[PDB]
Amino acid sequence: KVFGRCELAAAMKRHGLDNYRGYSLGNWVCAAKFESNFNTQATNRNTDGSTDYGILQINSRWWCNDGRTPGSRNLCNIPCSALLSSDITASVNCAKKIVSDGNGMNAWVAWRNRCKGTDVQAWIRGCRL
Ligand SMILES: [Cl-]
Ligand code: NA
Repeated sequence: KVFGRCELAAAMKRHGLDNYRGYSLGNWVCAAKFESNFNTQATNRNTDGSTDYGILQINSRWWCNDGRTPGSRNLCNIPCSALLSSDITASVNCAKKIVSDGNGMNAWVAWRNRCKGTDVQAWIRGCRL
């Protein structure tokens, strides 16, 4: 599923992400834009052989099992394929565990490089929430 901008904001708000650990809704939408282009089915392979999955590009070396990343952990306790569904529930819950582990949204390289310190509120302008 390829979300619209305001559609994804409303879905994110409903699942508890607005202001979660101090990050306003605009930050999560901006990170989803540059991680996956709003596409739940996006996958990308890293140099160490681990893979990134879904709307927020979650990594198989720490967070999910895909059966092909040796020695990795399954900290969110799911198969990585569940992160690709059109229902964003599993991606949201795992993301909540990630942003809580000490380093906040800095865990997402594209947030750090393209969203941090910008006007992230613009990402929800015009939306009915
Ligand atoms: Cl923080
Ligand atoms: Na894993």
